[PDB]
Amino acid sequence: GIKFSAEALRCHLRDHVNVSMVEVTDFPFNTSEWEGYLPKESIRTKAGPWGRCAVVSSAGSLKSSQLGREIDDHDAVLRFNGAPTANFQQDVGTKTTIRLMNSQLVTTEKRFLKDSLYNEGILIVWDPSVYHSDIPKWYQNPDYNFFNNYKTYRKLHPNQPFYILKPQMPWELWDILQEISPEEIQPNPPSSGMLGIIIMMTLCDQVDIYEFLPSKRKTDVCYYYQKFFDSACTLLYEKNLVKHLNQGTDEDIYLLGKATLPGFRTIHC
Repeated sequence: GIKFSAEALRCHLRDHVNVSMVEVTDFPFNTSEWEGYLPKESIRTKAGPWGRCAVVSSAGSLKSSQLGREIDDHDAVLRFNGAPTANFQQDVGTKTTIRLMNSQLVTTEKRFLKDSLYNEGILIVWDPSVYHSDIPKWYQNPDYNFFNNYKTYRKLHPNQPFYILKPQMPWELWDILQEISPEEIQPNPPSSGMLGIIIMMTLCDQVDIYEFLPSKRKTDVCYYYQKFFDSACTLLYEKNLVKHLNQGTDEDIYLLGKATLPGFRTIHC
């Protein structure tokens, strides 16, 4: 079991996980090849600070949840990868403030450069790095080399903020997951969902998280927008961390798939 209190764990996450994006001053993003591409204004100036926020998983258990009104009743909503709102608004809501994407999508999903769903809100892309690599080392061999499509998208949509997560952040979070669940942790980086939760805890006073802890609608359908099973649909310690930090009721998990986590601005350390 987790050895820290919820209060101590939030302080540990606040102090040990640096939620920051690559900046124009980080070599090699200050080379001529990168001139003008990265946002010059920090995400913290464009995103909040906010009072109440939602993180919406892409889970199949959002189908028929009718959570759309509950989700939209927030200052900001974070979604993942290519999760759509069109044709699903009654279940997942209408607005998208931040969209966190893995580098596999930006690199290999041709619809990223075509589909209008990406053009709303603030985009963040992240790429798994070697553990304890710095930015210049990671740059030399990204997991998925998304840089060309990043640049192409930036040119198509120059006024949409589009950030790159620093490579160190997922492994800083992994370190805390290991500290509290050492016998079970796997050497994969944290899920995008877990990263999105910590991102919103940095920008918001309260984070409502929908269908990360599964409700009564739990299902082996991977995505609420899935039409059938294919190669896209063939971890306990992340869910346990979120449960440990949850300030909401057990009924809200079962009925709404809803956890409620306080943001870092509001905690005392």
